[PDB]
Amino acid sequence: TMITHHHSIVRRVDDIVWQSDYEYAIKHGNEYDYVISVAKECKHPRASLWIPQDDNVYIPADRYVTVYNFIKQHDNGKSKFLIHCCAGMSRSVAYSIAYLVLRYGITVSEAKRRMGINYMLHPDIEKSLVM
Amino acid sequence: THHHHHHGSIVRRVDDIVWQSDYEYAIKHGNEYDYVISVAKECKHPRASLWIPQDDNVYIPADRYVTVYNFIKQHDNGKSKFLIHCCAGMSRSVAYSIAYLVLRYGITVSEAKRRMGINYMLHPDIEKSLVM
Ligand code: NI
Ligand code: NI
Repeated sequence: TMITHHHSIVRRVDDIVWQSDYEYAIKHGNEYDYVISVAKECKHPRASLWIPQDDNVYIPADRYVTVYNFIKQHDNGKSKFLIHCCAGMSRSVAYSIAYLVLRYGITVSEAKRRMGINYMLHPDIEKSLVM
Repeated sequence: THHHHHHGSIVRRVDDIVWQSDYEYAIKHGNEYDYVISVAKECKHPRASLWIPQDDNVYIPADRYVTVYNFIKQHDNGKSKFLIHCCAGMSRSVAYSIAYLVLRYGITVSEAKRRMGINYMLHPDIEKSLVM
C-alpha cells in the first residue's frame, strides 16, 4: 500500500564559527564570509576550503590543523565561518571540536559542552581528536 | 514537504499460460500460479520453481532465455499457470517474457513487445541479447 513520510542542524562553535549540515550551508551559506566543506560528497558550490573527508575514519591532525589555520589566518574580527558535512552530526562536529581544542586550549569534553554535543562520534574519530 | 512510496503490483499477460510481474505481485498472488519463475538475483520468490541469478542492465546469454522457455514448454500440461517476475517488473522479466514468445511462437521482438504492450526500449545490452 502507498506510504507518505518525511525523513536543519546548525550549532554555534565560537564568536566567529558555526557548524551545520549541507542543507543549512546551501540555504544560508551567503550569510557567511567563508564556507568550509569537510565531506567528500557534500562540497558547497562556493566552498572557500574543501577537505575531501570520508566519514567514520581516523582524521589525521594535518586536516584538523588545515581548517584551524584557515579560520585563524582569515579572522579579521569581521568574518564569519561555516563548517559543514552532509548530515552535520559527525565530520563537521569533529573539525569544529578540533578547532576549539587547538585555538582555546580546552579539552574535547569542554568543546562538546560548549557546542552541546552530548553523544560519542565513531570510535576512530573520537581517537583522532586526542592530538 | 512529504513524499510518497507508491505500491507496485504490476502484471502483464504473456500468452494463454504465462504472466509476467514485479516481485510485489508475485509475493501477493504467487499461490494463483503452478510455477513461479524468478529472473532477478535479488528477488527470489520463496516458492520459486526456477531461479536465474540474473543481474539487471547486462547482456543475457541465449542459454538463460532457452532455460526459461524450455522450463515452461516442459511443464505446460494444459493445466498449469506460469508467472515470470523480476524486482520492478519492467526489465529482466520483460526480456525473458519477450524471448519466450519469440522462441515459442516464431514472432519478432517488436511483435512480442506489441502483444505485451511494451512501449519502450530495454537497456541496450538487453536489446542486443534479444536478437538471437
Ligand atoms: Ni522516503
Ligand atoms: Ni502528496
